[PDB]
Amino acid sequence: ADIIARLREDGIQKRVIQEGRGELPDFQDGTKATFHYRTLHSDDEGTVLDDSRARGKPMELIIGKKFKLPVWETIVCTMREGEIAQFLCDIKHVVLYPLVAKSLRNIAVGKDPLEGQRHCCGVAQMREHSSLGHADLDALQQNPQPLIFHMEMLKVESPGTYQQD
Repeated sequence: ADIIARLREDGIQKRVIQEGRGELPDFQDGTKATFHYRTLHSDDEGTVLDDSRARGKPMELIIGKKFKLPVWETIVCTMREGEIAQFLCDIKHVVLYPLVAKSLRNIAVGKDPLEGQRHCCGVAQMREHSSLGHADLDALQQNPQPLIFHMEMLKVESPGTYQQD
């Protein structure tokens, strides 16, 4: 119906930079929204904690079925194929963002932890010790802050057309 009018009364406040192209799809339980993300601090420091379009490697959010963090889904429900929007969300919604950051990296290897314990998708020939224990997103665990999420929409598919190979 009107998604810009429900976001302003949700606690959050949205802003689009470039209005994209085409028709706005369903955004319901089982939609594959593929986009970039750049999380930086709003007015406490101005520091960038995470940056995906900086290297050119896009993320993937499942609407309300696989994915744990629901504020990424309410951010992208207003956004269409090719639309770019940057905006703050209140700490009541991004409280479990530093907990799901330890699974949108790790569980995203290939469906569940023990289920796909294997690099067979696109990770081959890299000798590096990773070692989990952040200070950029663990700054919220000592002092939680409402962050700027710069999302960049590229493609989004509905339950029926989307499939993994």
